Amino acid sequence: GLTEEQRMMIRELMDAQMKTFDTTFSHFKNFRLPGVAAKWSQVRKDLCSLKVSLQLRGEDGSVWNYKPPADSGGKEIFSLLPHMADMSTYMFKGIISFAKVISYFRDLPIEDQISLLKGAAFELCQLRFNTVFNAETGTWECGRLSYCLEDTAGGFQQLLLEPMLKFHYMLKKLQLHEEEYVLMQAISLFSPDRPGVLQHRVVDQLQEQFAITLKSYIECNRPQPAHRFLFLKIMAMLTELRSINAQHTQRLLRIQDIHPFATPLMQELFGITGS
Ligand SMILES: CO[C@H]1/C=C/O[C@@]2(C)Oc3c(C)c(O)c4c(c3C2=O)C(=O)C=C(NC(=O)/C(C)=C\C=C/[C@H](C)[C@H](O)[C@@H](C)[C@@H](O)[C@@H](C)[C@H](OC(C)=O)[C@@H]1C)C4=O
Repeated sequence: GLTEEQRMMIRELMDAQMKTFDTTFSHFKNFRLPGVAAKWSQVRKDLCSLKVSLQLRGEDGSVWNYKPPADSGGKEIFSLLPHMADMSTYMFKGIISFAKVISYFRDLPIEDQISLLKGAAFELCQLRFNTVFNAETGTWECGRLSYCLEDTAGGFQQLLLEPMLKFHYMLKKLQLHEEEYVLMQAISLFSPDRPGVLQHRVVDQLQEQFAITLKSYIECNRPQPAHRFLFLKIMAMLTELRSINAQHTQRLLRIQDIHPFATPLMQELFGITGS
């Protein structure tokens, strides 16, 4: 059974999620849209994991649909960078508000709150994006905005080679509850091994508490044989998400060095100083 203090942890996390996750993206406004050396080969490969079409459903009932251009060894590959930067900044703001609401997070020193956010901002955004991912149609449904994957060789199987895309399909197949999602966000946020963290011992003790609560939650509410080892499956996904976060950070900094795109908030989260 869940202890009274374990139920207390879930309530505060669910409360922080309810207050800071705009599930309909109704406040995502004024975003940019596409127009009406060996570094580039890596940059061409880094961005070629896009292949995503975009749909705006109008409030009046109209629909705008965008189909991306093909790779032509030119500049067209940067067409969605400004829009993805605005979407990321919107989600990053939501992640920062989520952590600030949590009491266990607000009680840490300011220097460590910054270090934990800089290290987990991407991972918490991926976990929130998974809850709006439609694995049947390969589409992230962000309210009036939709991001649909376009067919690109070997159907969905040659697309699952992309680690970020494989993560979303595998995490969605576990059919997690809202409480399990917010506990994964807490475990990833309170990672003591993030660079720059001073209170390692405290953040580690908090992370173990969040993992124990998630473990106990699964034992009490999922007795089916399909959910055997579900806690261990979840922790394996969080380990893979940390690896994807490291791969993604390097691809981000390589593109920024060739073609600037990062908003001021992203520059702050990835260490760019402006000089
Ligand atoms: C911080 O990352 C952001 C900014 C990157 O800047 C740039 C410059 O560097 C990137 C790196 C390193 C990448 O590998 C990729 C992109 C970009 C950038 O444009 C990209 O444009 C599209 C990719 N692929 C896709 O189209 C896929 C597979 C799915 C399409 C739609 C989904 C709805 C999204 O994937 C979201 C689930 C989310 O992942 C995405 C909004 C993400 O924002 C966040 C907060 O995670 C940004 C990519 C991709 O592979």
